[PDB]
Amino acid sequence: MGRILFLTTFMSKGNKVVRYLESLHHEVVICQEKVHAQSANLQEIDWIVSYAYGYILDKEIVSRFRGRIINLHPSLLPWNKGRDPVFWSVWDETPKGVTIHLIDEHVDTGDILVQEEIAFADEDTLLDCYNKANQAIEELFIREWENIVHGRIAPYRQTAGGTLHFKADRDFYKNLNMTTVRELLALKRLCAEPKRGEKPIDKTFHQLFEQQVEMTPDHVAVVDRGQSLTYKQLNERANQLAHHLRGKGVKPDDQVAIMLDKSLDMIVSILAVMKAGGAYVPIDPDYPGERIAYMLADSSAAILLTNALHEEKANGACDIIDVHDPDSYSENTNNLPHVNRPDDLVYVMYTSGSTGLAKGVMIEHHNLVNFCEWYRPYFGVTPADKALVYSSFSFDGSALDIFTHLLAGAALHIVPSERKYDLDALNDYCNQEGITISYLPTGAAEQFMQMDNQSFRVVITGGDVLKKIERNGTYKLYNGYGPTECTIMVTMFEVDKPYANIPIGKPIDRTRILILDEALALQPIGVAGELFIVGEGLGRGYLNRPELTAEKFIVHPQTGERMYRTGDRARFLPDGNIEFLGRLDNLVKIRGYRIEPGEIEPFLMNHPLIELTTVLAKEQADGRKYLVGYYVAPEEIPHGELREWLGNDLPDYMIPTYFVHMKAFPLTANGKVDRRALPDVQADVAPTDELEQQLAQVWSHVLGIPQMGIDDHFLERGGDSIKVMQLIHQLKNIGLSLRYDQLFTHPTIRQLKRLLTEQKQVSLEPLRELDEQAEYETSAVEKRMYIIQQQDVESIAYNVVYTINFPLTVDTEQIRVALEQLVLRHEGLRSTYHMRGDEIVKRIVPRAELSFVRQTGEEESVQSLLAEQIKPFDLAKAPLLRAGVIETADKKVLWFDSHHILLDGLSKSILARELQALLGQQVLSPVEKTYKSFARWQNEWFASDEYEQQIAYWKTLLQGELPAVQLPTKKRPPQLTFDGAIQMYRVNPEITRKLKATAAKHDLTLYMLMLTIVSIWLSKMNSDSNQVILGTVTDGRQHPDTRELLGMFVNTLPLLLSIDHEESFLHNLQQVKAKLLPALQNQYVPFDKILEAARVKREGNRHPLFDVMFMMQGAPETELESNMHHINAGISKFDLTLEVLERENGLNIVFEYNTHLFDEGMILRMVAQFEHLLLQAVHGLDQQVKRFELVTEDEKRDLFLRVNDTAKAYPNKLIMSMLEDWAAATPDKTALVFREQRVTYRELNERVNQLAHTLREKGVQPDDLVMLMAERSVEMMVAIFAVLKAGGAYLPIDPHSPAERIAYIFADSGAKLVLAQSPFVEKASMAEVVLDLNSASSYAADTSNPPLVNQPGDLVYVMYTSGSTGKPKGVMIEHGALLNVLHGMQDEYPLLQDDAFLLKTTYIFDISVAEIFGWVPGRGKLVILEPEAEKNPKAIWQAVVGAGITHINFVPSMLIPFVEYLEGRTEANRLRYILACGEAMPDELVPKVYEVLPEVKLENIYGPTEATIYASRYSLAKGSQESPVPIGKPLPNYRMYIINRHGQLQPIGVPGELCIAGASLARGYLNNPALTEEKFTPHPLEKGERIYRTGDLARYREDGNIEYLGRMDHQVKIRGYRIELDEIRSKLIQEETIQDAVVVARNDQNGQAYLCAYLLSEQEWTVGQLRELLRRELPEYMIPAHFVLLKQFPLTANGKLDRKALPEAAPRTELEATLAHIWGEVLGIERIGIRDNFFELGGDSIKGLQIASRLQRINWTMVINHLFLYPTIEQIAPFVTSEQVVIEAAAEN
Repeated sequence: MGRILFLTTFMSKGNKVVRYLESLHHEVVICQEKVHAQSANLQEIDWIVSYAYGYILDKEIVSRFRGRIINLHPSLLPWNKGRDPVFWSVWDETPKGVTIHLIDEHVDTGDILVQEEIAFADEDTLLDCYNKANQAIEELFIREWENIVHGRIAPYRQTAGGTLHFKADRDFYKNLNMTTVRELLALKRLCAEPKRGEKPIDKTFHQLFEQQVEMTPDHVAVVDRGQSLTYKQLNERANQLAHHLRGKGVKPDDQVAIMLDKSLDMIVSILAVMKAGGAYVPIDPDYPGERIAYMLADSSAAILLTNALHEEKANGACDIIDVHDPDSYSENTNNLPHVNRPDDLVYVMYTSGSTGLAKGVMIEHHNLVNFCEWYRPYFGVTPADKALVYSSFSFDGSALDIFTHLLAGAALHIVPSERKYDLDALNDYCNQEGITISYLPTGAAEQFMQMDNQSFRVVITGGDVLKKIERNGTYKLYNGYGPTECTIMVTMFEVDKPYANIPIGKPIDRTRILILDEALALQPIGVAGELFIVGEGLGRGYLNRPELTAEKFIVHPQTGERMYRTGDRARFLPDGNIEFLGRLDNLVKIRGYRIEPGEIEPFLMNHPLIELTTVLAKEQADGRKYLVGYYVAPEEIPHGELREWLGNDLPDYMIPTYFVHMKAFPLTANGKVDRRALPDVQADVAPTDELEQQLAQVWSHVLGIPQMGIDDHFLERGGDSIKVMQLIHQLKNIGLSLRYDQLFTHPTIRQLKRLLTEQKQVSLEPLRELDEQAEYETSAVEKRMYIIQQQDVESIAYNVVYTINFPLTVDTEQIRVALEQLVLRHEGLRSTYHMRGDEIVKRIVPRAELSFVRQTGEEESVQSLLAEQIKPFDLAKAPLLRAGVIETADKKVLWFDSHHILLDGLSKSILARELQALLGQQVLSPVEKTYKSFARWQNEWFASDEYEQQIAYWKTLLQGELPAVQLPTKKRPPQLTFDGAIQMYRVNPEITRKLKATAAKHDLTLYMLMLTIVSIWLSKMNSDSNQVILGTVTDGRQHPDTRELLGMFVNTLPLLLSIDHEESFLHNLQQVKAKLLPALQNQYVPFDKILEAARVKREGNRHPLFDVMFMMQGAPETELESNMHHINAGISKFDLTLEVLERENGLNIVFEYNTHLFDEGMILRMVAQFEHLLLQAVHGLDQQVKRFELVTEDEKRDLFLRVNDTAKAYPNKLIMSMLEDWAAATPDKTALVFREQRVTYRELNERVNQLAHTLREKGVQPDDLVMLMAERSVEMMVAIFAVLKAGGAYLPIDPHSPAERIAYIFADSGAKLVLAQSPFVEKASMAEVVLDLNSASSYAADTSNPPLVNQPGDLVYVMYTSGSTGKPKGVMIEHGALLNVLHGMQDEYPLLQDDAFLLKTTYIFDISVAEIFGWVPGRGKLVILEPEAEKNPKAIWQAVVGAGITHINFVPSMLIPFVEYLEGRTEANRLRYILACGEAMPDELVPKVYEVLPEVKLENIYGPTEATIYASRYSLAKGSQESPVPIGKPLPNYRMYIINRHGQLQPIGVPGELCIAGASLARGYLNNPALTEEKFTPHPLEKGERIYRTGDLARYREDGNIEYLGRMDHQVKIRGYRIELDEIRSKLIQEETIQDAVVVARNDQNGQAYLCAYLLSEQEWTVGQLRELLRRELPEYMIPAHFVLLKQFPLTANGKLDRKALPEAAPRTELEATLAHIWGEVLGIERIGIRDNFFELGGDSIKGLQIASRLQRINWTMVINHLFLYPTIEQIAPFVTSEQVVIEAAAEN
């Protein structure tokens, strides 16, 4: 109780805590303005709560509210204080969290009441992190509010520390909100300034030159042809000339012009000017007279040093000092007094005079010094190295060549002018002199790479874009980048492998590169932007141009460092390198696409016959820009070959319309490719018919191509789905009618001529503007939307919300006026929907008030503020659109939300186009047509002939069995859920251009290609299904006069495609196209009509026809539409939606998945598999579809590490050896227990040897088959051990089996002797030397141990199969296979000496083998259970208590009785594990088993006979309950693979065929090579050994365990849903009159399978009651149709449920009759029962609301959700009479 003043940012901030306060009877006064000391906001206030408040309270307000002001700060105090806590916490890597504290006189330092921490994931963005922090702090304020008003929380002071930030501190980071934490940290690390350690150099260039000369005086400095000089002579000459220059008057920062050629005197004069104190200005004598005059006039140089040949080029403007005059050189060879400084100029160079006038770049000494100090240790320039002065001295190229080598002791070499251009002579000179390391420009290096050089060791290139690295030398290639204004180069990269775009490299020492947008803000890693250079590389600026210097060399307003603009578009790579993308002024619009020509260069140079490529943009008289490609080649390549080569990876608008063959590109003085000295030439089946000329003109007006040809494919000339429609529109301006599909079947002008010369079919019927009526009709789409909206009244699943971001200079009132004008313009924004009877009617309102909202939020507060505004709409009120403007701290978010019935895609485009037109002050013409006319026309068209022909296609296609796709989902909810999330996948522009080019070349679109990829992906996830089905969204614009109207026109189409894996990818593309063309031909059919024409019922937890949606959007029309972002409020309309968008020349694929079906890991793995499939199909066009795989290598390794890979070495000693050892060790220990016989180890060994010696004597070799048909007794074990010691394998035969099976086994195997008991000798018919087991004969007197002749590869026992097919075969198992399983079970389950083992199962199965040979290793005792106590549970339970058994192997069919006959009576002991193999263990028996015996462990085991008894184990914990009871990971030395029909690994969730491999695999089938080869097939996953195909269908889990589904030979396809018969078994225990049951899928005559639930009961139950009991929870496609009565299910030998031995109303009251009559009038059935299901008699969503309309016609409001819950008239009756209230009034006078 109290009155709380809630101060915050805006009105709706933190609605959770406000509602929590209002629920606790507390009044909340929301305010956002500044609170005055004496106002109405402070009078009568008990508490004050602040949540990101934008103001500061006064001192008196805090004084009058001590301990009453509670502040909420989403940060871990004292860290991150002020503004933007989460952002600076993620950036500065501080411990994050949330805090709820008090407010003192100081800000953000009060006593902390509550303080908690929070963790931020790496994949979460800053916005998601801020949302999570706000949610956590709101939950904390909700949870700890009753602890503050009650004084429970004890305030504590804060700690001294933390950080502090302000408001503008984030101005440098306004474009980093949509980035993740990992990307933000990477950007922080790769852009952090280095530590204060790089000390600057306080020395110039001449000082370092003198220091180097003093070290290596006699070393040769510069060489010129035949003459060379040393460092000493060069230094002396430079000193003399500098003395002579200083005698004239050379002062610091003064300019001295130099016009000399490449020789010694040039470098001499350069060094002299450097030592004298001035800066040398190089002027190339080869320059034209105009450029030389300009460089002489602009430069303030009064002294010129030139020869007598180039003297007249000076025109006598400066003091000429000839460098050949002896009087022009002094005599003092000593060095000049150093009077220079590092900030003084060293050289002044001019740029190119192309773009404007030449600019005098001023470079200081420290710039060059740093460049040389970086260039020397980086490449290791030794004094023995040689360089070349290749580039002219008027560029930085010569500087790097001269100074770089000159500052390390190298020897420069002057390249001859006769051998400069001729690269052959240059290579010869380099091989002669031994040049190691020098710089060459881009073109020169790319042309020199063809030369065979053997002396080069380091060749550096730069200036232009490097695209060729293939060379003929052993030297390293280095790419350099750097403008003239930033001292030669700034970044260097070492080329080591081919790249599609060669990066420029990392910056040098004391140099940094920034990627900034147009607003001087930082850009994330991977985003293009303008390049900025900072550091020591920057010079002084431009000569005599201070304005341009300040315009270029700028000062950042945020940081303050002096940066330089390079005007180049670059991008930051994640590895630290920088990728050059081109210039910012080269971006040209080529046929509606702003692209860069440079990107076309690496795709044209890939041709083997082309060396150099230059793509440029030229302008024609029409004003359009076209592309021209100049290529260097020895021979001219035709235009068609180049077009075909470029159309493989690039789209049509990226192919140059002209190609020019050149011998060599003209290079300038610096070596760059002259883009202005290129030659431009023009050129040299043409139509003839008037109609052909008209079609060519129309294609020219649409596609924007000046010349169109006849055989020119529309898709090969830049045509998408949009323009085609426009094309049709243009045709409808001439009178020709063309459909959407026909253009895809007639792509050439010849086929268009063939089509337009047959029939007319031109229905020139205008939309026919309707008159002013009171009520207008509605379309079927609007009818469907109204039906869906009235189903869930407060639903926002069909609310379309768009957001735009405008700058702070845009007025909100203007936006409001534009939106009001748009509402008053279109009638759709002024329409209401009503229900007059059973019809949905539309009413027009002439005026509607727009609900415009204006709020003041923040950048990080947008998602929650928009979600708070997403509220359901009322279709009976106008308008149906809400608009709001949220003013953040740097931009304004304009959001608008409408209903899907009024706004779709093209309507959104039109709205964006009109909004941009209104915001630009433009007059729009009134609309001509309305939605009402289209509705009338479409309602009247439903009775025409075209509608019948279009609906006949859907009636014929959707009449048979439809393929039911199955996605790897979790447990589907019982109802239709809509909660979902969205992931994003990015296809880079390269693969996008590749896909588009492939589609255009093979006569396809990108839409059809993506559709085929999605279909192949769904097929692969559906175990390579032949047919798939999925929904798509088209245009729906049926009438031509509807391309400029507002309203929902889109229609959904259920495409049913066929995928043939045996064919190639191109064949599947063609099949998908041929299946999509007729579907798009009949696209104008309502989805409700398609559902009704399917003749298929619909009532479940799945969609009607499809669960996968596929949508695609190309390029937007206007720029405002590109700025519109669609906001999703966590609503998934289907199970999985794939929305492709063509954005930023790349593809954005939105995966809209459901949360109850997919989490985050599964959807990420699915996106990865889709990416892998796309990458496989983009390169494997001719490859087969079955060769493609989904599961990537990472997921395979993860599954192999989590499931398989269990190599554990086990001893190879046979069981016979261990038995002999433990018998000779402990002879007096009990080994066998049989009623009163307690045979030890010694007596057993002797009795076994007495028979083994006789078997060896009567001829028994290894690998022989000895039959044994003895029952459970000591003699059986003795005979088994004797046969094992003899060498042969024992074959168990059931004595109670008929003679036919025994004779068949004897005929199939071929044994040599049969061992049997005394009553079982006659049954063997006395075959071939039979021996009695009970007789005293056939027992030798020798009791010694026979030699261990057997090997681990011999057969241990033979196990015939159960004979499910009819012909059983014996399985051959080796000793190693059994021994490995035994050792694995002993390691997982220790059977020590005090422990025991029971022999329960019959010896005619592999399960009994583990009991027989399990007590061997562990010195245990086996209790041979009597055969009479096999089915008696009491005797087994008593023997377990008596003998004290620890390990027991049970059957999932005998465990139920074994537990029911106990019910927890007496207590047992020593019992540990309970092994259960054979069938699937249920889940409703584990808790009962643990309640009966809470001192045992449950182990679900699985393994066929051919896999050596068991193969997989799973320990069911006592505290864990698993719904699907899995089989667990494989045992040690086991490998279980879930493969598919094509030999491909299945992912998580997708069911596949299980196979087992390992060293414990059986040999094969006895005397059956065909079946062995069929069941044991070699798999490519295991290069050696072999893998057994179990023939079962199972699936994995999230952890790695396998869930046994069922046998592959038994498919479950009931009607159209694939649900196993395991969920029906859950209602068995819930019932009382039925004991045990079973459900078996049966077949009839027509093939339609029908269920038949066999159950056991005391009496026969009514079929109607049995169906009513199952109808409560299970639907109709799961209830069996037949029910029979059985006393007890027949069991087999093992004790399992034999699946092959089984025998083959009226209404009362008034409301009931009313609902029955209503259903009879709507559904169309005469007699309506009181318990009949709504969906049972053809009840669709359409008729579901027809019932509600009929009810409302009788004044009854019924919700469709209530009908979905109560479909029975017996569950709808108690909800109708509750809407009648009799109210009367008084009347008396």
